[PDB]
Amino acid sequence: PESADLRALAKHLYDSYIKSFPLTKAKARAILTGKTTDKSPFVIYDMNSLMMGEDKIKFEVAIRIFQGCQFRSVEAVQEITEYAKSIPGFVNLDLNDQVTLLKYGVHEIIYTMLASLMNKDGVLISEGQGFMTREFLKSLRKPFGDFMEPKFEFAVKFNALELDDSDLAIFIAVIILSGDRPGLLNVKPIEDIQDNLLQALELQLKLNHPESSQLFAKLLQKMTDLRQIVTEHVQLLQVIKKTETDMSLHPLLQEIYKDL
Amino acid sequence: ESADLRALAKHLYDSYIKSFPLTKAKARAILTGKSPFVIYDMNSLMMGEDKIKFKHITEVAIRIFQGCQFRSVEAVQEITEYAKSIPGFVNLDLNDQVTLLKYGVHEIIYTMLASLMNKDGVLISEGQGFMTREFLKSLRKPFGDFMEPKFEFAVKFNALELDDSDLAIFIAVIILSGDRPGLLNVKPIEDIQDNLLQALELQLKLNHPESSQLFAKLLQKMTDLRQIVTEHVQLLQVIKKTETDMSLHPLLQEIYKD
Ligand SMILES: O=S(=O)(Nc1cc(Cl)c(Oc2cnc3ccccc3c2)c(Cl)c1)c1cc(F)c(Br)cc1F
Ligand SMILES: O=S(=O)(Nc1cc(Cl)c(Oc2cnc3ccccc3c2)c(Cl)c1)c1cc(F)c(Br)cc1F
Repeated sequence: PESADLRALAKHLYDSYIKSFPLTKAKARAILTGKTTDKSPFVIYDMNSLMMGEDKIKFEVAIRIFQGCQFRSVEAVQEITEYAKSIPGFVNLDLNDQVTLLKYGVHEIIYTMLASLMNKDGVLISEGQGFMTREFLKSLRKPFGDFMEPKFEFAVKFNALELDDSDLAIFIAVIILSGDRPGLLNVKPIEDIQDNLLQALELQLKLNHPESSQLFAKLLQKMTDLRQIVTEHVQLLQVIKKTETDMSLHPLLQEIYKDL
Repeated sequence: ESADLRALAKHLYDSYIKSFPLTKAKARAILTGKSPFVIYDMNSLMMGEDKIKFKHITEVAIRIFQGCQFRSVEAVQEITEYAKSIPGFVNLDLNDQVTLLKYGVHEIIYTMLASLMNKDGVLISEGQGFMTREFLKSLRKPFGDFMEPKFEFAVKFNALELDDSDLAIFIAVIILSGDRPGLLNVKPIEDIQDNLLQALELQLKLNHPESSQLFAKLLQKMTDLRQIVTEHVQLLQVIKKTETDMSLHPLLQEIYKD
């Protein structure tokens, strides 16, 4: 059928998702649901546990954390780029559009996938070896303590959809191939790819979550919260560049930030 | 067991046809008879960009190099899809799948590039273009040194007169190499390659029965490929002391491995 092609596209993206992202939601949930003994994380909830964490978990304060996010976000950009090239049709696009799709897509994907590593109490860090609590992060001096709470508020609502990795692989593919990004040269080929991806996502959610009514529509409506959080995130960054003139940002990230 | 070798051969040929747009058959038609814009000097290349719409347009030697980056990245995705059709490949360890492609795309890129080359140049852009061998080696160092070893290999490789049905199995043999570093389960890889080698052997005896030991000679070319690729990557390390734009887009840098 035409839907056999949609299933092959879904399988293809899931395969590439596993190869590109080392820490899946399936692994994050096994670590968080306290399943076992070999996978349990060390919990950073204050400065001493944080001090004992660097000893044990292997990776001022608040600025030590902030540059940790920078470095992991840079690694995430790398992983998202590799995944993007696997999306059929992406690498055949105008190279300026490729750059543009990655530039405006990376932050929406980072905090989509970060939700996989969060519960209401905190977030897994450092390949899941560590867990940082929501309270300790909200306790960081301003304005660093303002970074995390919106993500937690989004993650709780996003995670109630109970998507698995196979669902997420298509959803991230849809996000990358967004024809409404500023400065795109040929919007139509991008939209034709997203059309096929949206078709693939719809069949996937309906087959994977048959009792979940209108999950497709509810997933698409999550973009409002996604884009609101990116907007707040970049404003937070601008406050940092002014009060924190003695702290460098990463060039890959600064070029992504340009005109955000 | 001979029917399943031929079944395997036909399956790979069909998959190769679907995965790679410009086949050797059509490339050879364009290079002889039954027409490409030719790029022979600085002026013709500037005209060719206003002619053929290059999707990578954002020094001339660097602009050609960036074009090779763009097309190589496209070919990785074509080769990846072709690898998925090889019986047994997807059932392999996911990390081994990734390792085979990562260390194998370069050998395949220059195997298939031979299809688009003769002693005088190389087809580009689905055949809409053609870049002369003279112009490419006229490029300033070290960019003028990338392609000459490829032409030398290609003139020899093409003298074997392989067709797409031959090359389909040959490329499959290259992907399923058990000697790539970092593999975790070598047994089923070489198990599949030995099965592809039997199919390649029978294919060449049926399709070139007058070509004595063509099978052995094809295998000898695979070591010529290894040398091409080792020399190629060593040259693109020297590049990161020439094409080093201290003000380059990091996202472009992120895209351009492969
Ligand atoms: O929520 S953020 O908006 N972004 C965010 C980005 C990533 Cl990649 C991230 O993941 C990691 C992973 N490993 C880590 C290892 C060591 C230290 C921190 C890590 C963070 C997390 Cl937990 C948060 C945000 C939280 C803040 F606490 C600070 Br300070 C700034 C900051 F940007
Ligand atoms: O021979 S190479 O070793 N690699 C190589 C790789 C591919 Cl995919 C290739 O095919 C194309 C196809 N379309 C193109 C369109 C525009 C511009 C270049 C294209 C190259 C070719 Cl002609 C060469 C090599 C040749 C050099 F001229 C330069 Br500068 C560096 C370089 F790596």
